[PDB]
Amino acid sequence: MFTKHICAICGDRSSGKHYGVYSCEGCKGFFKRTVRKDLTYTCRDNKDCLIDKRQRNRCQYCRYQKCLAMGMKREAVQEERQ
Amino acid sequence: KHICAICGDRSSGKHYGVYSCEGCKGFFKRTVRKDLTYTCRDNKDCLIDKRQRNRCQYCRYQKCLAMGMKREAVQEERQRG
DNA sequence: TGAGTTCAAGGGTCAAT
DNA sequence: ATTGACCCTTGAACTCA
Ligand SMILES: [Cl-]
Ligand SMILES: [Cl-]
Ligand SMILES: [Cl-]
Ligand SMILES: [Cl-]
Ligand SMILES: [Mg+2]
Ligand SMILES: [Mg+2]
Ligand SMILES: [Mg+2]
Ligand SMILES: [Mg+2]
Ligand SMILES: [Mg+2]
Ligand SMILES: [Mg+2]
Ligand SMILES: [Mg+2]
Ligand SMILES: [Zn+2]
Ligand SMILES: [Zn+2]
Ligand SMILES: [Zn+2]
Ligand SMILES: [Zn+2]
Repeated sequence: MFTKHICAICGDRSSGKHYGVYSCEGCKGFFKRTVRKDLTYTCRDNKDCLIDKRQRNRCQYCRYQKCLAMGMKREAVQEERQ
Repeated sequence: KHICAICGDRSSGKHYGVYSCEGCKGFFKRTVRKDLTYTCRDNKDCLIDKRQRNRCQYCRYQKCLAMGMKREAVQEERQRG
């Protein structure tokens, strides 16, 4: 299940790739929501916040940049289903 | 549709492992986040119900713990907004 | 495997105190 | 300062091809 994979973004356990990157269900859901709602975030610190399991929700801006930096593809996010 | 296990007020679901109201939830969260220590004015046996719950923070906290609330379920503070 | 989904239980806000 | 009614986000667990 979540045996041989680690989230490239936050280090949490991973069941496989999502949007092109080995990632956890947290980072997958976060990236999907960000892309679908076309959200913009702001870092109130130095735009280099630590992204690990405990801290990944502290700064949405930095979490999102890391999703991109590790390879997440926005084009892989499909349209909501009606 | 439950009742808060701490003060007997009306519950909005489980919070930090226990059925509890928005009051007791926010109280526990704040206590844990700021790592506050309270002191009881009397015998550490203060009644904790809907109307008295704010009269002794020490006793309110000890009842939170005694009913099962988990410090570890309180997360790191998130950014302002 | 990797798209999709849901909603309980995390979060924050801010008028009232 | 703290409280709590009210609203927003997260992510474990599930379906579908
Ligand atoms: Cl990867
Ligand atoms: Cl005190
Ligand atoms: Cl008090
Ligand atoms: Cl959460
Ligand atoms: Mg996790
Ligand atoms: Mg996968
Ligand atoms: Mg996760
Ligand atoms: Mg990328
Ligand atoms: Mg909760
Ligand atoms: Mg409270
Ligand atoms: Mg949201
Ligand atoms: Zn992750
Ligand atoms: Zn940041
Ligand atoms: Zn309560
Ligand atoms: Zn007391």
